[PDB]
Amino acid sequence: QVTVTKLGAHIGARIDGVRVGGDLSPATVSAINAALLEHKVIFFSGQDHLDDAGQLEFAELLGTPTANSWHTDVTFVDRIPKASLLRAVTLPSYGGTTAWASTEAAYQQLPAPLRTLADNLWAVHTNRDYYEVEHPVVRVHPETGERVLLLGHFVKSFVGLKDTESAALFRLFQDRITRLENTVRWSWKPGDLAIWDNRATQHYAVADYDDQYRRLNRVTLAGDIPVDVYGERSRVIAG
Amino acid sequence: VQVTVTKLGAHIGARIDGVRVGGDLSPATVSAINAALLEHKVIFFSGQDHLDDAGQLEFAELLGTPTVAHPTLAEGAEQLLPIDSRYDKANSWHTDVTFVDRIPKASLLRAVTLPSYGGTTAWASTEAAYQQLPAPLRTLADNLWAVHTNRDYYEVEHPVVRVHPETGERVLLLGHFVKSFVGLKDTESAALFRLFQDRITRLENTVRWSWKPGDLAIWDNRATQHYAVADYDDQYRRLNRVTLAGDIPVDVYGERSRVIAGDASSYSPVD
Amino acid sequence: VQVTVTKLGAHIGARIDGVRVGGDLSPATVSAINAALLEHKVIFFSGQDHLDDAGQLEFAELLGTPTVAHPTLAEGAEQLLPIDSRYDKANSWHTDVTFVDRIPKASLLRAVTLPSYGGTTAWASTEAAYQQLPAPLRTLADNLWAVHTNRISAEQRGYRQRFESDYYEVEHPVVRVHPETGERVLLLGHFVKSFVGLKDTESAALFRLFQDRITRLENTVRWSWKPGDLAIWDNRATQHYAVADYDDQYRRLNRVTLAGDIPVDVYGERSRVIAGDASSYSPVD
Amino acid sequence: QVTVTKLGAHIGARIDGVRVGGDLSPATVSAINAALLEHKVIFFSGQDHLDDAGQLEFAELLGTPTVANSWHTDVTFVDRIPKASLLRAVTLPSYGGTTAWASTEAAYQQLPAPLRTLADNLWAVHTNRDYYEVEHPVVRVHPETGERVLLLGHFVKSFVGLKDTESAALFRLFQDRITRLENTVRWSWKPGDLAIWDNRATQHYAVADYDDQYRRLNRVTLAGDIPVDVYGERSRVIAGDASSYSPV
Ligand SMILES: [Fe+3]
Ligand SMILES: [Fe+3]
Ligand SMILES: [Fe+3]
Ligand SMILES: [Fe+3]
Repeated sequence: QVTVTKLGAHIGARIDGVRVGGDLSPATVSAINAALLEHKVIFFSGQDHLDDAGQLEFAELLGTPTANSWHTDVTFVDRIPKASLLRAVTLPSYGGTTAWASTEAAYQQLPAPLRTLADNLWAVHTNRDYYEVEHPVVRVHPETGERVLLLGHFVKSFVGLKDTESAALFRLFQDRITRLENTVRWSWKPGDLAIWDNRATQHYAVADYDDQYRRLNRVTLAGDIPVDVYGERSRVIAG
Repeated sequence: VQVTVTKLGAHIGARIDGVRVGGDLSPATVSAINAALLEHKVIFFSGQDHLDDAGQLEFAELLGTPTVAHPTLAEGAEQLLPIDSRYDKANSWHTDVTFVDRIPKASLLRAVTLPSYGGTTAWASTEAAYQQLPAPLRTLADNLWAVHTNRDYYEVEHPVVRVHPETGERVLLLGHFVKSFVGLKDTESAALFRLFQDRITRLENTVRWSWKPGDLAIWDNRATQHYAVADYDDQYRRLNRVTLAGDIPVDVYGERSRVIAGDASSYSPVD
Repeated sequence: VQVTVTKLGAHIGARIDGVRVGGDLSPATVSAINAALLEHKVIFFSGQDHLDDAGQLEFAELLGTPTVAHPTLAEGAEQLLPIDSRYDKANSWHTDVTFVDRIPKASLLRAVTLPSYGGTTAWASTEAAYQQLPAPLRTLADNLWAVHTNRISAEQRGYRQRFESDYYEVEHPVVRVHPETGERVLLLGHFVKSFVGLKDTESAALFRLFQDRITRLENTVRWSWKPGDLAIWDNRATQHYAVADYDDQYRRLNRVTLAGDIPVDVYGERSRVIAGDASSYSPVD
Repeated sequence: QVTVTKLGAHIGARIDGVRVGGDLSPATVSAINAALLEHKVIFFSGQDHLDDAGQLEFAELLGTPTVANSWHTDVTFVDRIPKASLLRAVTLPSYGGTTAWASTEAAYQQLPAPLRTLADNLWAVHTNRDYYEVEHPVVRVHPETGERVLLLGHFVKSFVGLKDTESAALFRLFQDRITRLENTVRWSWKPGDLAIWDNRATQHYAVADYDDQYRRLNRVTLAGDIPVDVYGERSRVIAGDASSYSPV
């Protein structure tokens, strides 16, 4: 029995009733997957039994296993990872929250002229072992069919635009993505595990714990190559 | 009467020579002047020493229907507007009277009293600026609408891109009467306004004129903005303006401007 | 009665435990609460199931002088302000009532009725944001002044007519010296119309620049409300933001506000009232 | 007899009455120099006799000769920013090809006090991306006039100690004030024209409004000194060596 409890209007849900591990039924896995897609980031609590091997075994059921700043993970490659699982190991006595934003909700909220702009824009993403890729600013989510924004801090520029225009448009879209209403902010506790849809989110690791020691363990799941609204795929420039 | 046109810059501006400007010009001469205006956006006549207010107005009559001087600034029904340095310096990029539906199509401005230095006027081509837009920004402009106001309160929603009724060319319609873009947050209106205005006022899309006695400028207010430079300190400066009635902007899909407040019937007819 | 303070983040936020909040607390307890408030900027009490409007007000009385609810929104002379979702949602970064000279020093906000999801509130430290400024931007902030002013359904129009019934305009320094801590703090937020002596385009750019630094997630704490929760914040060293992420669900909190003093800039100059009179709203603390 | 005719309130003057060349009196040279410092860019006309050698001989009297559709000050990526340039028309397009200048002195005076002080305390990284990188003050004290002037333009990569987003916003704010039309003069070149500008108190912009018609002007540049800020601190070279370009 997988119960899903919404945390906010546009993003975030708690999951309850699941002892997380590699031995879950297909019904349970696909209910977890359904929640992930709908809510964008989901949180399990009380997973005291869970270790690295268990986290990995669990990850294997959801896909194929593989920063004080707003970003989507590893967008400087063509095959942007679809999701990540993050488990608390050692937490500071204060701070160390993480925030997520819905790039789906942000798109839906765009007025028509700005939607169409986003639909037609392409962005150069890089890691500066050099990677450079041109991604559409709007990609069609391969599992939900929903249109979602693809931006974040690996964006160097928008194709065909002056740098001053890239800066202004990037800020305009980012402002809409990171509006507090499109975000959820999680306070980590021991036994917590978060899973997010990296195709429909950005996130931000808040450095508000003064460099107290903090360890979480991440498993990342392979994704596909973004397709734009007209069927065009991302173009790898380097890497 | 030969009307010779000399280009001043790639995208905007021409001098006109060979015409004693007045109300007694042939249709061939008038339509050659009109053709130059549309192609070059602002045109300049010089040495018009004989020209007075009545002559300027008689000449204006041949190119269109003179407007009341201004919707709100006119003392009565007079067709001449004083551009007098004691009352204002329009030190800001704009298209004339865009807060009404019937944006005037053109203005004629004649030098009367000039400062010993400064007092230039600049014009920008809102046609060239559009052509220069990369495709995603063109389409954005094509789909944006702007609220223009004069704060007799006037408020009108115009398309950011209008199709020029005589040339068929697409041209930007912005300038300082824009309060906001319809449906957008104010921060987004500010950023996009600056983006488009930056492209309009790029020096390459502008011509800047040094006024001399006997000069007369005519500009296509559907395809330009202009700016009166206040670089003459406190010197007295007077030019006389006649404005010609225009039509209601139509966007790229055939939609017309939407009046929210005010009534311009008294200011001018629809041309 | 032990008052235990638990930090929530590096630059802002603490939980308070061990206090049954009310009007009958010892001076030691009150001053320990006050000390936590100044250090942590916003503090949170939980499990205050016994607490009602009268109790909240009795408690507020120990920490300062309650104001009239609001300069313009108050029906009369009542000290409680409804934060009611039918009338308004303050989905915007601000410091309370900065359009008067006597900016209230603090507010107490108690949960009454909560949505099943969302409805979080965030606070930012305008103290930490100042400390984090590089020297040239500090000196800029030190020398800037800002003009603050107060300018669908019937409930919503009422709210807005009432809010603006009288006009208020005041020039405040962008940096004020905190009268209890001595710390320099930014004073901005959404009542700012412009910066004195600057072009509007420059006011917009500088406002965004400073606000960006204030609202950086690192300088914020975001609270999930539960029944029995009560928040108290230092309105001299914060801004806050009511997040509208609960769709059309009903949400009510009750606010009591405490009288503050007139901001002084870094050179000893005080705020200059241009319009409005706040004598009726509150005294100067 | 050197007559100076103002072109605008804050910048620009025509010079008349001088056959420009290497054989001018000290009185004439220093009157030309005085006009340059006051007006920031000055224009001679009708100099049909003037050739490259003559332009250079004339330049020699005003300093030590050294040996862009975008607002800039020349060669600010070195410590020894050249003090001035002389530009003579050789071959002009039939239309367009204007040049504009802006006064970085007037722009400073016009700043409200808080923004002045900001400018007084800001430093900028200038580069040419032979890689050159130098940190210059945003406000320098002009060594001949004593007037404070802004030092920005398109070689600025960033402001020292600031986030890039802040550098972009402040750069645009100051540049907006510099290039305000009121602080500029725009010159229409004619054969026989020669312009001289004070590169310590200006920026300029070559307008590309002649569609790639052929256009030639000849430039001679005069060696300058190292900027000093409002507190006596000098520019800090991070990379490159300008000894070969010019002396101080
Ligand atoms: Fe990450
Ligand atoms: Fe005008
Ligand atoms: Fe509030
Ligand atoms: Fe140059």
